[PDB]
Amino acid sequence: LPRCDSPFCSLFRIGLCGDKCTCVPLPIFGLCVPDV
Repeated sequence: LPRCDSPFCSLFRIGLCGDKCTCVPLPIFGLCVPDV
């Protein structure tokens, strides 16, 4: 599959990275993981 929706996101700002992948808990703007 193609790259995730967004490059990074915040622990609270999960909605941002919820189009193709899931937001990470890492408050350091971790890298979203591709949910297959």
